[PDB]
Amino acid sequence: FRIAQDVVARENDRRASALKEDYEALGANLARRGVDIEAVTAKVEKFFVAVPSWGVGTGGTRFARFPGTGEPRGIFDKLDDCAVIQQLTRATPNVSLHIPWDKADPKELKARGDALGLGFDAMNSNTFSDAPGQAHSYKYGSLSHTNAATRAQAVEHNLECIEIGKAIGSKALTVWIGDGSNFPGQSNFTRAFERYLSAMAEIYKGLPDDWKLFSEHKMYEPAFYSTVVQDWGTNYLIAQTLGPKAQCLVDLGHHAPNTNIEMIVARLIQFGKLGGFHFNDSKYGDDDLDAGAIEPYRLFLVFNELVDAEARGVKGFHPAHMIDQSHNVTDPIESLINSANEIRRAYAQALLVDRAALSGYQEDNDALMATETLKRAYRTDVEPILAEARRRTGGAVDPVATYRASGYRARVAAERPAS
Amino acid sequence: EFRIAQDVVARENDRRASALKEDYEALGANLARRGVDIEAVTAKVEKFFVAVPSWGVGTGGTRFARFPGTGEPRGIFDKLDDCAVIQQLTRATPNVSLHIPWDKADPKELKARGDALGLGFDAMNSNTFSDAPGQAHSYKYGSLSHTNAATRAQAVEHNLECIEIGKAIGSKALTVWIGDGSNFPGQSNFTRAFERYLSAMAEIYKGLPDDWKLFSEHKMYEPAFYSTVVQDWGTNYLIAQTLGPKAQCLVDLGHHAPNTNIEMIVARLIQFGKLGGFHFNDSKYGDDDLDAGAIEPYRLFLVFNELVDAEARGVKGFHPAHMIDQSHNVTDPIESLINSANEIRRAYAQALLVDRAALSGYQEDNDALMATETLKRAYRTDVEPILAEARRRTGGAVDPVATYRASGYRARVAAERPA
Amino acid sequence: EFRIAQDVVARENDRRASALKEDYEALGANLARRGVDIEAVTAKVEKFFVAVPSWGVGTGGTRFARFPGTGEPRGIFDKLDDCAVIQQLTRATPNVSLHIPWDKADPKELKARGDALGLGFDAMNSNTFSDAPGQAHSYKYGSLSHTNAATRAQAVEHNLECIEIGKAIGSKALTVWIGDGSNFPGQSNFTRAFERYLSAMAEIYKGLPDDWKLFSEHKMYEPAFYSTVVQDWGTNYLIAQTLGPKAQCLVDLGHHAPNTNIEMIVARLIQFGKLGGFHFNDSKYGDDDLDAGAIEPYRLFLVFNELVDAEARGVKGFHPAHMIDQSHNVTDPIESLINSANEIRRAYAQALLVDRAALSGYQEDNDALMATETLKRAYRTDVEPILAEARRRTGGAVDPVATYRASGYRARVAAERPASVAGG
Amino acid sequence: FRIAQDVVARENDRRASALKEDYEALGANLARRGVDIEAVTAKVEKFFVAVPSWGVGTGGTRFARFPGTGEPRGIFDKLDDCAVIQQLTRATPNVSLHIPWDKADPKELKARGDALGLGFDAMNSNTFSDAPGQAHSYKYGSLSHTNAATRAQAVEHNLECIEIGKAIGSKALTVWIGDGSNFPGQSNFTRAFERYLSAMAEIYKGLPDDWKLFSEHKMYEPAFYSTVVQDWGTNYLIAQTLGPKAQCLVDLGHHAPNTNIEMIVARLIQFGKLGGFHFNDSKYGDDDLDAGAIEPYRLFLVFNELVDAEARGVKGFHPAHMIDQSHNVTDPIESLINSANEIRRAYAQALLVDRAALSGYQEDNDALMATETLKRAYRTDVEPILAEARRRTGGAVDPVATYRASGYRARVAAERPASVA
Ligand SMILES: [Cu+2]
Ligand SMILES: [Cu+2]
Ligand SMILES: [Cu+2]
Ligand SMILES: [Cu+2]
Ligand SMILES: [Cu+2]
Ligand SMILES: [Cu+2]
Ligand SMILES: [Cu+2]
Ligand SMILES: [Cu+2]
Repeated sequence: FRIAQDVVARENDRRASALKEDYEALGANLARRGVDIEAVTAKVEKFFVAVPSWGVGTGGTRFARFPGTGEPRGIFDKLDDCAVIQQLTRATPNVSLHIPWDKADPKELKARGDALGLGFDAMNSNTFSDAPGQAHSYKYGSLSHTNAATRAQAVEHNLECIEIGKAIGSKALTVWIGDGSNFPGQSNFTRAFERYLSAMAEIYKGLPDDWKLFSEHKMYEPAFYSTVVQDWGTNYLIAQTLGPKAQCLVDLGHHAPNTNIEMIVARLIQFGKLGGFHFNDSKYGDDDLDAGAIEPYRLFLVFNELVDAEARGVKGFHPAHMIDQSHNVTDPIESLINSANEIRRAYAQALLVDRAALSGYQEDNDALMATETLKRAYRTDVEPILAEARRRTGGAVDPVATYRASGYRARVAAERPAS
Repeated sequence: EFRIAQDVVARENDRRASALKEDYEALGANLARRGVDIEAVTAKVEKFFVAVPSWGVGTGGTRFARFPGTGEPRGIFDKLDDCAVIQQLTRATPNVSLHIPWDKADPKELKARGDALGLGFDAMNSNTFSDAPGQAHSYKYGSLSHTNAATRAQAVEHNLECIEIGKAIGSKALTVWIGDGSNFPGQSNFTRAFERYLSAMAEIYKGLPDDWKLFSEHKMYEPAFYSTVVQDWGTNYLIAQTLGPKAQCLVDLGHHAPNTNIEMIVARLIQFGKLGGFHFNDSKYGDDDLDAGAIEPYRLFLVFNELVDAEARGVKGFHPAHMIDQSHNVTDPIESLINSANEIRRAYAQALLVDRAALSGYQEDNDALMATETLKRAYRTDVEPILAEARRRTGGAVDPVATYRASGYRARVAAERPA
Repeated sequence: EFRIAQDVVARENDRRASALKEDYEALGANLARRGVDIEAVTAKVEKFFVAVPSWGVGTGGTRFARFPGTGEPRGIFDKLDDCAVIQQLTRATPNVSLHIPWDKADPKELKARGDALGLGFDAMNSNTFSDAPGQAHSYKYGSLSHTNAATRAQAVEHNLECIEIGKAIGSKALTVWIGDGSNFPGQSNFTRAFERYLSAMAEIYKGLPDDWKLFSEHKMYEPAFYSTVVQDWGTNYLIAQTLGPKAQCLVDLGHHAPNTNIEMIVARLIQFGKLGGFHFNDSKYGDDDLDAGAIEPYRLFLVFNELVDAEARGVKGFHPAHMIDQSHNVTDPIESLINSANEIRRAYAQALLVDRAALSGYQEDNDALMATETLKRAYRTDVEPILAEARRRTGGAVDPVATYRASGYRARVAAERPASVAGG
Repeated sequence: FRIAQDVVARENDRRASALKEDYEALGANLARRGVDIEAVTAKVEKFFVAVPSWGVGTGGTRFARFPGTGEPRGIFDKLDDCAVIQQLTRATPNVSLHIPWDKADPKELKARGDALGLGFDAMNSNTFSDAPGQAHSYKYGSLSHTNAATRAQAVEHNLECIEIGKAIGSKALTVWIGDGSNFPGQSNFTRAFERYLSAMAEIYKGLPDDWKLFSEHKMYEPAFYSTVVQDWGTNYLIAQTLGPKAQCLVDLGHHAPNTNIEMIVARLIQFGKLGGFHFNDSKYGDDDLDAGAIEPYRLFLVFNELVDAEARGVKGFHPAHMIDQSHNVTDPIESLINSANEIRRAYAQALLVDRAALSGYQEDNDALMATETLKRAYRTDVEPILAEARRRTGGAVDPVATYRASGYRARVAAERPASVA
């Protein structure tokens, strides 16, 4: 146990009384609205989102990085830190690794995971930066690089990622690359894409029967003129070309200004190519901010699309949900804890939507009541539900408060040497 | 007189009275546990007012088309009768903003009708973005900044007339928003056009009463699609500072570039005593003029957070003029203004809930997480019970839109007005 | 029949010839030193055409106001007389794109007038983004994707009629742009609306002749302000791939989110054989519909770089249905369309000056600098002489707008057409 | 000379022939337009833009940095490289320094500068990162940080920048900071700005009589929610508040999407607060790409505003221009050479605008001809002018070609050690 059980216990008790009042008040209110709060809590307590191994360390920009105390020394420290997130929120049972950063004996990763009660989610390849000994630089691209040998080196790396995942329990490989151009003319848009498709078809051949290959679009950064996998359109073209095992990943902050992201999710779902969602928030570009911190309503509107799919009865729909954020000015663990919470919060509120009444207002083109029906769920403070979900599953009524009372950060700060 | 039968208001309130009591008392207990007297909040909420635009009472359209609904108001007097409903039910819109020449009519009567309907008059709005019957000089290439002196003078005189009308009805401010700008590079000399504008505004200011305010309103684009004289708050500040003490800036939420941090702009203007007021509405792409809070409710709360904080910091003489400037193209105008007016009170109430002492503490300790969390604990709070109670205690409706539909008002005026 | 007197054209041409010969020869010498035969370029520029929107010759406005000029066309016939001017002076707009119901008239008359004016007819444009007098079902909440069956059916019926009118006048394609969408979250169900849109389009598709094409057009917003059924090229692609071989995509320059790489979209649609055509104009903030190349000439160039590159290589069946789609709110519509068309030919001609072999080499060497410099060398070249000589050789004007003004055509029709009032 | 003279001469002779042709042909066409090409060329060869000392190294992103061969390390390697740019384009006689990156003995800086034929431009302070052994961290800000000792440290540092500047010939201090917040509520907009203004006031006091203090706005990055100096509005309020010696810097890529940047330049000039413009290009955000490589017409429209002012010599308008770019996929030197070229190209084209005619069209509201009057100058290929200007002033006809012919890059790669190769 990363966090002393007696600490969690003391902290949960101190708030039990206040929780009981708010929850029961919310229960009565929901009952008046025809909603059984227990059924909502039952679903919330089982909603999981993956945590990125690389999100537990302090992030930075190209201008600087301001690390905090007790920064994780390697993958094992990161897993230890992810264990804290899961223990307190019970919403992040799985960890998503990034190779080569997390490269290590699979036997040992698995054992650490099992020992911590953590599982492993989608693997993540890295051909957007050069590693030591690398025979070919990824400066001008990787999977779509004009140099065949360079593309072969990227393919092999993705295949290795799969092998590693096969040994630890992972069932998918996420592929995000920087490939693109910074100057008009530097790249032949069409040929660069074909090279990419060619390299991806090879990675696809290495997929086990029950694995999936996720391609992730991004409007820009690191490329500032054009990007091979720039949007969901090109993303869909990829998944449809590769095969049943290939699907699209939608990362919130990877879209052009004012883009209607919730629609893209719907479109993808409609054609069964929504492989998963990468949560975070933003205001300007791919800011990778804590989910819900900037536009909480948009987060709820993304989930509205997710829940409506289930309501419509879409078949074999098990999206892979992962958090992909950067924490440049907060305790990484704390931001992940509250981000995971916002996600559960948006999900919970989406469950509160009266689809029946909604279905009616849409039919009569009653735009105002349709929107109001959505707002009634969104405006509901579901915090009590989230808190109760944690209590029942061994988590903390107030995760961050409990995290701070345990003095965890100071503990690891004294154990881990800064570099 | 009452546009909506008082027996309907009473009935539709008694039908919801029980539930409201339950919700209000629960919220009251919850705030008490948070050191907040719910009565202090309600008291301030029922005191918050925002003016309604006479032109918003009718159905709006785009350059592509206009799809009017039944019972469209024939003129200013019909529009006042519908504004009376908005006010009667929400009790948050005691004043109406007139637009000239659209609502030009015997001021003496307007006043009479206003007092009869329990309405007052807010800022006057001038119109030099369109030509009027008989007008001698077209505003096609501008108005106040037009290159032709005779044209600028005509625009000036029109604004002075606007002040004359407004003085007769009890108005205390003139709002100037023009489309002046260019659609082609080189079409206008930026500096000279602005100098022409300043000179004209100076003349209008000259004829402004000493108990009146002159509000200039910036906008990035439309109808001008390359450049706009008063394109942003920076230029707007220059205008206000230049003109004088009685001149201030008006911030319209949808008149800003993509991803602009509007709350910041609001704070800056307050700091330099130039925040004259607001034009509330929501948007996702451009100046969509959608119902407030329909797209980004958190942003609305943040704008209000700055207003409430300005008071907490001891800023003096701060009395912003709040106005709704929206276009309702696919809903009953009256129902939209009702809920928009409501969303604005909602954002105000949640902002009043912020624990400034605590927030201040986390800002000083650079505890970004708890700082944002402190803001969220207010925003997540469902303040609908306070809004409904406020309305109930002041002659309004627990559920405005519900009461509006139950009254059959729309069908009524549809039978009284042409098709 | 000549809308603009031949003597005036001849007069205004002879007045600039001396200067043109100098500039043309100087450029040719330069191009020659660059291993380029100027005559080969002029020959292709002469053959490049872009359709003119019948509604483009009338003064446009915004939701705030409309300030009409003098001599506004009363209907399709006046509009055709105005387009004839554009074609006579620029020689780059031989075909007009009609819009129903606005241009609803006897197909026999339309054709006769076009023939007499030396104009052909391009893609038909349907209208379900506004209600017509005597229309049974409003399009307020949608048309092809509307929740009410009768309303969709009515929309379907209308598009089929446009195909009929088109077959009679010589058209070979139907362009579909609708405002269908929502202004509020919840108002629409993204999936069910789209499904309805697909079903309806599948019907219109059945009424397409064997040599006709159906073009769907995406737009991020306006008139819908929260979500649009056909919001981007992604959805558009799904539409075209679902409908069939005769269904392609139209890319309207200003119908994209801020900072979108539009030229890549072109390339993407080309790569998958779904680039129905391009709708030119320029913009800075949104769907501004400004004169092409007036704001970002280089982007226009880059878009053509993709068009020419695709053309350069094995042109599968590549024959995009290009059309200008602009709104002229502060200029004489004819002069804007005249210069917009010239601008389009400018980007095209410069795209033809690109050293493809050299570009290909730098691309494979990942020589980003030289790659973008190779492109700039073409773009920087001032091709006005080629454009000017092209018009002259084909009975066009060396200085289109100058000739237009010198002819007095505007004052003329202004004297022949009823006055218009400004929209308040 | 970083580049041998025989190489420059040889590469110019090889292109002299065709240049005479193009130049003469352009001189004729301009003559027919009432424009004397010599007047234009004389002004172009005098148009300079400061080069950033950090612009010669390979740039990177938060995801990666892929250095090329012969990477300059330290202000001395850097100055050696900047000299290449100056010798070949003759458009960048001065270099802008960044402290602590280029911190070195002033005497040695002045020495190397005079030897390479380079002067020094505005000083650039750095409080958007922590230096080794720094008492207070700038994680949560610097000049507007909530902690007093932190602001004091930031102020003191900037003053240090002024001192270093007074000893090498610099006459200005540019101040761009990352200060802002990433979460609503994290910072109090007004109090953060007040602390900033109060700190800038202290720096301002340390300015000599002939020195200028430039503030630089930026919409976002590294702050992803709010930035204290987010736009020119706040910037103007800063310059106005600090005094006569304080002006605003406009960095092309530091604006919200679709912003009309040329208008901002005009407004600032009309009010005497435009301290200078930092050149680069962008398509998405602050991409810091090569000037005019994405939107050359926009670059021209900005210069159209600068040239209009330069013609009527506006009071308080003596801009300090500098290139501020990041080269991630090209040879920094080649990219800087060409960016400086694009900057001049735009300048030259703006100088071709018939101001009288334009003015007339604006008065009559003839938008078509007005925009066409700008296009005529813009559509003019002025490469012949820029090339002759370089040739007359000791530069190279084709800068990048000459540079490549000199094998300079390979040369410095042999002298400088790479991290691993
Ligand atoms: Cu990301
Ligand atoms: Cu991601
Ligand atoms: Cu507005
Ligand atoms: Cu407004
Ligand atoms: Cu359009
Ligand atoms: Cu179009
Ligand atoms: Cu800069
Ligand atoms: Cu920058």
